[PDB]
Amino acid sequence: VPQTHPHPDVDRVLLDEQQIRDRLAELGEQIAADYAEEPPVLVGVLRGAVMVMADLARQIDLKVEMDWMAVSSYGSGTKSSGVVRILKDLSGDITDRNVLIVEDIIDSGLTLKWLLSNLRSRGPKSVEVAALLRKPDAARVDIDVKYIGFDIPSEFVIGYGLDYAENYRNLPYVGVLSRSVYED
Amino acid sequence: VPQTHPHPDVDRVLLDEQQIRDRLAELGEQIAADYAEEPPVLVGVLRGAVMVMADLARQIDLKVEMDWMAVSSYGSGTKSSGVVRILKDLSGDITDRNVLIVEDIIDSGLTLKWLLSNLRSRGPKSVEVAALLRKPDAARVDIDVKYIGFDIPSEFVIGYGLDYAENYRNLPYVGVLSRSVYED
Amino acid sequence: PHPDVDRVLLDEQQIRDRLAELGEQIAADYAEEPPVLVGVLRGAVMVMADLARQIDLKVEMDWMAVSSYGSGTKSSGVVRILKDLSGDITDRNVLIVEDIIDSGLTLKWLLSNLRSRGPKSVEVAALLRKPDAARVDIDVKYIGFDIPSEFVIGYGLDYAENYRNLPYVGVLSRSVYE
Amino acid sequence: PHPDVDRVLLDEQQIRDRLAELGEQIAADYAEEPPVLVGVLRGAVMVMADLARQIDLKVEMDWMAVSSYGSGTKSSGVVRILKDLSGDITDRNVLIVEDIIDSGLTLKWLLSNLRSRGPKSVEVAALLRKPDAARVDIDVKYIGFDIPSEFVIGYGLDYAENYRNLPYVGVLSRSVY
Ligand SMILES: [Mg+2]
Ligand SMILES: [Mg+2]
Ligand SMILES: [Mg+2]
Ligand SMILES: [Mg+2]
Ligand SMILES: [Mg+2]
Ligand SMILES: [Mg+2]
Repeated sequence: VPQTHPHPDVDRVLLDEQQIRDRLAELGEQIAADYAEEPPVLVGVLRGAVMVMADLARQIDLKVEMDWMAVSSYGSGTKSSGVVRILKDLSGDITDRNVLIVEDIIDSGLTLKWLLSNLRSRGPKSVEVAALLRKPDAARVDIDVKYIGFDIPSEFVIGYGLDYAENYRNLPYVGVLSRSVYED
Repeated sequence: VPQTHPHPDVDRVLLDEQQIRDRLAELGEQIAADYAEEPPVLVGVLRGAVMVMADLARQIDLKVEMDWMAVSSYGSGTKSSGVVRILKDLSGDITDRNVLIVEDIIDSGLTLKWLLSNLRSRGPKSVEVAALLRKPDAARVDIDVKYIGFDIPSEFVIGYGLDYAENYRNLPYVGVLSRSVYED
Repeated sequence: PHPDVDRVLLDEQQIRDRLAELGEQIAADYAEEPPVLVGVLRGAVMVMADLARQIDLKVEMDWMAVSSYGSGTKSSGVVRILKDLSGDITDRNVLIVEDIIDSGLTLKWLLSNLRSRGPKSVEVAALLRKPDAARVDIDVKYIGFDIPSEFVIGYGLDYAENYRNLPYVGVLSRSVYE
Repeated sequence: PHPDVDRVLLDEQQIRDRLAELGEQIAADYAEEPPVLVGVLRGAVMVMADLARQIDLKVEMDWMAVSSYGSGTKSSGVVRILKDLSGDITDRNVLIVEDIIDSGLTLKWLLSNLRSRGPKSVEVAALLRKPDAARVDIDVKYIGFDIPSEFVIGYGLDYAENYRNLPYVGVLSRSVY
């Protein structure tokens, strides 16, 4: 890319590939010790959870299982109660299992709270959450998140499975999507 | 069919076509009066609910909507908590809506109780139930069913959308499946 | 007279009489090997529930649910499957039971989809056929009624989720969209 | 050494090196028009997460979830779609990203199913290819590794839902089998 081209020199990287890897290595170990007697079913909500789940799972030295959900919005209902449409439910019964929801981000949205309560209605022994990223407004929802990768500022973030209009999920880092007019 | 052929002359009919139609007409009228101000979203769980839903809807003189779910078993989990796998969820937000689940049968299974609690977690104004049939072992499970077609004995029933190994759903009546050896 | 209905196109008794004829014809055509009735939600509900009961065979019934893929659906008929058939149709006779056929390409695509799943045969029974259905090259074996090019409601067919519970087929009144 | 694993077939570094080369080749081949990467759950998870990050283009990612239709799946490859693609692929380049290819007919049916949805093209990238994959006539443009006919686990691949989180591809030990 020529140096005369007017565009930002570096798109603003919030968490780089090595930082993510180091932190998931630590979380993996802590999770492996906490679940030593009874490995969890890792549950991920598509599509945001793809990278964190593939990576974190490989840092957990237990016989974990992996299962997925796909969800869509019910419009104004999703905003007010966190209810989502289940496009793809869990494949497996979680009755009497330890379940670990693995999230890309938590914030002031109510969908994680509603999903937690949904999975707790299915008889599991326990349901906990591991989230890569937490924003400041996550404090406004009353939920206990046992494992947190990083606190981040309130920015629109992309990469590491997070998109903007379906793009940028394949970035190996977490970046801030540019909002301002670039000037040379 | 020749008279020398060794086969029963009549299948044991529990509720005939006219009895179902007369009773659904009465349920329809009662439902229309109760929901005059705010018509319900009729919810049916496939495939059992097809005939009762098509028919009851047409006996309700209000602007109802209709929506559907499809579900499958999670094995032992379904027997112990009623939890089922959602294969197709509601298409519509039921936030602040009146919802009427229209059932083919109620019994000692926990799935209706779990489904009622699942829909109540999505912010509806109210969720009630209309069921065509109710067996004696439904008394075990504490749920309030506002509209009941018929209390029936404990028999394996078929017809009127109810199957045995996928068969007999298109009988216009509700019959008792025979398992005995026919003798001439 | 319903105020959202311009006029009744097909009354409850006409539908019932016609489905009784279709049912008998279908029962004769499939006497050796009953079909799997397939319906696409939600428009097929009434016709399927009523027709199935007029077919004196041991039919099975299965359902799909679909969403649009936007511009792709218009150009090829492809749809997004939100609920697939629950049962294998390999070596089965399948009878798609439709509410309406017209110039839309989703039926044609669906047919080609089901024929890619190994069935012995796939045929169509449609309650209603509009004039513009002639523009798509598909053979529909059973047809309830030819109707004119009107937006139709009732008997499971909706406008903006309403009127599916009318026991007849009506023409939607322009006062509901003007 | 893991006790359920008889031996390691492909180690973590080998998989990483190979996906780095595939990523580069893919990025050159699609430079003008990035692909929608399509993965079928759950086996494609690791290969898709990793390969996507080695492709320096603005790719998209979409997923499917499938079940068997029993005897029909064996004879034609047809599967029951539990979750379909979320996105229209009309006039798009598509790249199905697979965990294994072999004599099973499901990839062939899926390829033909996607080609019925109007895409500009559909190609396949597969991490692993077994010997019996020669028996199905499909053109697979990108192949990570040829492997022998073994039941393989790890790197997203399971046995009875276990071992998906191994960071290498192993051969399952017959003591578990
Ligand atoms: Mg510069
Ligand atoms: Mg998420
Ligand atoms: Mg039921
Ligand atoms: Mg239709
Ligand atoms: Mg419509
Ligand atoms: Mg695969």
